[PDB]
Amino acid sequence: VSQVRQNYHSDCEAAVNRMLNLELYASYTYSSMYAFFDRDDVALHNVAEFFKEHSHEEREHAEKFMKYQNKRGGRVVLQDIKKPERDEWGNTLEAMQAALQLEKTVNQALLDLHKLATDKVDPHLCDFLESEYLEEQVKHIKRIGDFITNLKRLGLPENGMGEYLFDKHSVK
Amino acid sequence: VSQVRQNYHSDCEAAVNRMLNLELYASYTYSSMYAFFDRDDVALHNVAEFFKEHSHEEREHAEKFMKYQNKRGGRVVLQDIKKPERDEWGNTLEAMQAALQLEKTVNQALLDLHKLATDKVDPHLCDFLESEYLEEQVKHIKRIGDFITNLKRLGLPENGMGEYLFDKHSVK
Amino acid sequence: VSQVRQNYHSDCEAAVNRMLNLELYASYTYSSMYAFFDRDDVALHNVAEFFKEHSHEEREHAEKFMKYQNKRGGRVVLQDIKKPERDEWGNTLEAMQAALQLEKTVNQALLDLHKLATDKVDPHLCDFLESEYLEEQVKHIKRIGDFITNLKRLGLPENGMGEYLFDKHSVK
Amino acid sequence: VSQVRQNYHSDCEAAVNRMLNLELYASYTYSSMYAFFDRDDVALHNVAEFFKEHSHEEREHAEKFMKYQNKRGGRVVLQDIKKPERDEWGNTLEAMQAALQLEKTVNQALLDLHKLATDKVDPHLCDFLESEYLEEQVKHIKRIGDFITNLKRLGLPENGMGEYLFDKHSVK
Ligand SMILES: [Cl-]
Ligand SMILES: [Cl-]
Ligand SMILES: [Cl-]
Ligand SMILES: [Cl-]
Ligand SMILES: [Cl-]
Ligand SMILES: [Cl-]
Ligand SMILES: [Cl-]
Ligand SMILES: [Cl-]
Ligand SMILES: [Cl-]
Ligand SMILES: [Cl-]
Ligand SMILES: [Cl-]
Ligand SMILES: [Cl-]
Ligand SMILES: [Cl-]
Ligand SMILES: [Cl-]
Ligand SMILES: [Cl-]
Ligand SMILES: [Cl-]
Ligand SMILES: [Cl-]
Ligand SMILES: [Cl-]
Ligand SMILES: [Cl-]
Ligand SMILES: [Cl-]
Ligand SMILES: [Cl-]
Ligand SMILES: [Cl-]
Ligand SMILES: [Cl-]
Ligand SMILES: [Cl-]
Ligand SMILES: [Co+2]
Ligand SMILES: [Co+2]
Ligand SMILES: [Co+2]
Ligand SMILES: [Co+2]
Ligand SMILES: [Co+2]
Ligand SMILES: [Co+2]
Ligand SMILES: [Co+2]
Ligand SMILES: [Co+2]
Ligand SMILES: [Co+2]
Ligand SMILES: [Co+2]
Ligand SMILES: [Co+2]
Ligand SMILES: [Co+2]
Ligand SMILES: [Co+2]
Ligand SMILES: [Mg+2]
Ligand SMILES: [Mg+2]
Ligand SMILES: [Mg+2]
Ligand SMILES: [Mg+2]
Ligand SMILES: [Mg+2]
Ligand SMILES: [Mg+2]
Ligand SMILES: [Mg+2]
Ligand SMILES: [Mg+2]
Ligand SMILES: [Mg+2]
Ligand SMILES: [Mg+2]
Ligand SMILES: [Mg+2]
Ligand SMILES: [Mg+2]
Ligand SMILES: [Mg+2]
Ligand SMILES: [Mg+2]
Ligand SMILES: [Mg+2]
Ligand SMILES: [Mg+2]
Ligand SMILES: [Mg+2]
Ligand SMILES: [Mg+2]
Ligand SMILES: [Mg+2]
Ligand SMILES: [Mg+2]
Ligand SMILES: [Mg+2]
Repeated sequence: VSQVRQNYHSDCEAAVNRMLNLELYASYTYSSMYAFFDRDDVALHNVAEFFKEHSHEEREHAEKFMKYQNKRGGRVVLQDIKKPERDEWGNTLEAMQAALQLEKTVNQALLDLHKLATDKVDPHLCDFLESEYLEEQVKHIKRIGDFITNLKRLGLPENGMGEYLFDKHSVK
Repeated sequence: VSQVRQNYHSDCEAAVNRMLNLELYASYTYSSMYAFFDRDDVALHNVAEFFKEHSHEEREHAEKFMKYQNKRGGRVVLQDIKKPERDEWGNTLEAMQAALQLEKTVNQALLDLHKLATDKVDPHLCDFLESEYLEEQVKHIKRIGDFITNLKRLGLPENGMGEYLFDKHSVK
Repeated sequence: VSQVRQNYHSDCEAAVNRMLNLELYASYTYSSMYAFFDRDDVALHNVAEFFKEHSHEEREHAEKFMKYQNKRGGRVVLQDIKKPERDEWGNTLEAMQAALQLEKTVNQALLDLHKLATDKVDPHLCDFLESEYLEEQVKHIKRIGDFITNLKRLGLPENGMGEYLFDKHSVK
Repeated sequence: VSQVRQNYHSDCEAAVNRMLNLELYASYTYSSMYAFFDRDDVALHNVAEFFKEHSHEEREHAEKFMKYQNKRGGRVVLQDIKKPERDEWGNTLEAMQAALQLEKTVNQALLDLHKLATDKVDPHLCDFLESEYLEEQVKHIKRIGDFITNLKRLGLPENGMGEYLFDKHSVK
């Protein structure tokens, strides 16, 4: 094994690689959302830029797992980054609903990794998750849920005026 | 009696303690409103922060009565702070309507204390009320009444778009 | 359930509401202590201001739990804030002794919530407790215990000169 | 009558002159206290300077009544300023006790003037009293009462060390 490796279970190493892939997948989904809202027949630029920012954040999350893996003496193993589920995202409400579910999927995988880390008695991995990932997921989920509530209040999907207002006053 | 006490009737001392409790009660009600508007299924953050600011203001009003009591040689006597009337506040209009009534309740109690102070020939307590409390109540009542008028104009409770617009352009 | 809720047990939600109430209770107790030391027949202003600062800190702790509850998709449920145990606090030593016990009561409730969070496999709630509450309790308990030791050394309760010296050189 | 005079009763004019004299009397008493604490066989300089500052404040209070009288179209009528009650003031405790009573005497005369102003339906004089005098008396009385409490705690009159400590840590 690596000269640095200490208290790092093979199962945790593998799960970190799988989580890295999911972070990359999330990044790629958000890129798709950005591109959709930048279309000339969609044209909600503030919405598009929200999703672009999230794409960048997810890619950073992936980089941080690569660094983590190496610090522990594990080995980064990459897999294909699957294309997003959809090619088109409907409207701001549908997209935010998809984003909420994505963030919850990410969160569940982080929680599952934390449970594995617990089971393997790996406090360093627990700490990393708790300090760098779990709170940010709660914040994202809350923000996107708040947006959904507001989009519903604004009459989405039918109310175009409401959609316009959201883009111009919410997506700060 | 206290070495400092001069021209301070026992009835006024007791009424100051009761008023302190009401200020605390008002603070607590506004906290409830803050929490409600911060819910993910409510999500009117500017509204929530208006109510949080008012909660803080009411707590300051209570502190000022504690200090007043001691300055006059009275004795602070605390009672339980009753929980708010409601657990949930409906929407911005209902909440503002409740706030208006709360502010009027507070005002009436301040006015009643001023009448007692008058009857007991306590110009210092009259002055304190007039200089630190009575005008601020008039301002609050006016502001919240103006908000109500605007929420009605905006089509509350039914018009969600109107509610959104209020949160984004009024609650400065 | 709330659209945001994920891995948040009903028991933990309820326990967060109970803890919020205890934080508020602690705030209110410290306010009483402030008022007592501000009395003209007590007149230990630095002591009074220590307790006022702690009252404000506890209220902030309560606010942070309200925000936490909403972030997780729980619902803030308020109860009455019970008045403090005592109306008068004796002297600096007795008050500090009461404060120590209050801080220990708060701490025990935080520790119990952490155990519940552990049992329910809620690492986010564990982290929140560990990062925002548990260390601050240890610091408070240590500070107040150190004060007690010094008040005893200074001859409290009988030695008034010692009490004066403490107010003028310790309560920074 | 004076061309300016409006709603100013002769009784109120006379009472303002009497109050002016009392302010001057209070100033003179505090000067005596200053001189006593500056004696080489007393030598409590911070105490002395507290009393000197109060002497100056009382003289300012007197000047403000002279200006008030002229503004209303009354006529300043001066009387002798009686020498203080005592030539020597014992110690810090006795002096503070005398100061408390002086401040209460001043306050009672202000309150009596306010009652006369009320009876004569003179809101301008009421306002002047409330805005420029009555609160400052409450503050002085509270401060001096707090000092007394501390001097007693410090073992005055017998405890010289306590008296020294008060001069060096209280009279800010
Ligand atoms: Cl290993
Ligand atoms: Cl292994
Ligand atoms: Cl992108
Ligand atoms: Cl598609
Ligand atoms: Cl849709
Ligand atoms: Cl985080
Ligand atoms: Cl009285
Ligand atoms: Cl009475
Ligand atoms: Cl609040
Ligand atoms: Cl309700
Ligand atoms: Cl309604
Ligand atoms: Cl005011
Ligand atoms: Cl859940
Ligand atoms: Cl549950
Ligand atoms: Cl307080
Ligand atoms: Cl008691
Ligand atoms: Cl004791
Ligand atoms: Cl902490
Ligand atoms: Cl006239
Ligand atoms: Cl006349
Ligand atoms: Cl002088
Ligand atoms: Cl004499
Ligand atoms: Cl004496
Ligand atoms: Cl004043
Ligand atoms: Co991520
Ligand atoms: Co990067
Ligand atoms: Co842990
Ligand atoms: Co983020
Ligand atoms: Co108030
Ligand atoms: Co405050
Ligand atoms: Co205000
Ligand atoms: Co606390
Ligand atoms: Co706060
Ligand atoms: Co602290
Ligand atoms: Co004066
Ligand atoms: Co002058
Ligand atoms: Co003054
Ligand atoms: Mg090797
Ligand atoms: Mg392996
Ligand atoms: Mg495929
Ligand atoms: Mg941690
Ligand atoms: Mg953190
Ligand atoms: Mg937000
Ligand atoms: Mg007494
Ligand atoms: Mg009474
Ligand atoms: Mg009840
Ligand atoms: Mg005013
Ligand atoms: Mg206005
Ligand atoms: Mg729902
Ligand atoms: Mg439940
Ligand atoms: Mg009870
Ligand atoms: Mg920490
Ligand atoms: Mg220390
Ligand atoms: Mg003429
Ligand atoms: Mg005349
Ligand atoms: Mg004579
Ligand atoms: Mg004033
Ligand atoms: Mg003071």
